[PDB]
Amino acid sequence: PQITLWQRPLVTIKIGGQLKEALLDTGADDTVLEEMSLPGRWKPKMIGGIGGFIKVRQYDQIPIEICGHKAIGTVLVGPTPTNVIGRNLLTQIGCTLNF
Amino acid sequence: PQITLWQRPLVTIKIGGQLKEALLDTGADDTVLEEMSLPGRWKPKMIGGIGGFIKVRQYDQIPIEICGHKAIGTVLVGPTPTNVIGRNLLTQIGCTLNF
Ligand SMILES: CC(C)CN(C[C@@H](O)[C@H](Cc1ccccc1)NC(=O)O[C@H]1CO[C@H]2OC[C@H](Cl)[C@H]21)S(=O)(=O)c1ccc(N)cc1
Ligand SMILES: [Cl-]
Ligand SMILES: [Cl-]
Ligand SMILES: [Cl-]
Repeated sequence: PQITLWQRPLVTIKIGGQLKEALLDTGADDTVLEEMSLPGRWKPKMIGGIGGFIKVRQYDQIPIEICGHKAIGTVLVGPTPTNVIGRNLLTQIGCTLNF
Repeated sequence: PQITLWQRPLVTIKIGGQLKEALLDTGADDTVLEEMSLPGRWKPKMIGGIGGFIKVRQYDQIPIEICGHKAIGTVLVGPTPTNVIGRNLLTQIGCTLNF
């Protein structure tokens, strides 16, 4: 698809059996989602943004589906005010900026 | 241009006759730059990030070049970790996401 930027670029993602709304976010290195359960190993991480840092749990090798596009990658879970899909997963669905 | 997302989408901007580096950030509503001088009067704004809110100065109708593309619009100035070009200016330069 071609996604306009007049509005926030929200999409539905399928992850861990759940459907969530998330922001396609080229300024995020990493995908960060609100509190949820995921399976397997994780390690603590601090990530930083406008306003400072938050602590998250880093899960690796998590399957996700975005707009029909399957991918696998790292998902950070913690107290983000909004769900963001970061570059680590945007690359995998072949997402580019164009102008 | 078409910009892939394997690295941060950093571009050169020009504002007030000076070159800076900034991040093309589809997850930002608003453009926010690190401390700098701009002309005219400013209004107050709070903007909300991953780690909470910060106070910024809002300047309106500021000329800014982004990757050589000419825009004129609102620039927020404050203690952001990184210069970000948000959707308010990405729309002026005809930017879309595509996959
Ligand atoms: C997270 C969005 C809801 C909004 N944010 C833009 C977002 O792309 C934000 C931009 C940014 C970049 C580097 C450092 C600080 C902030 N990205 C972001 O927080 O990414 C997080 C998760 O991935 C990491 O890679 C970048 C930072 Cl260090 C971490 S923002 O808080 O920075 C923001 C909010 C409003 C405006 N007008 C501008 C920016
Ligand atoms: Cl990854
Ligand atoms: Cl590619
Ligand atoms: Cl504007």
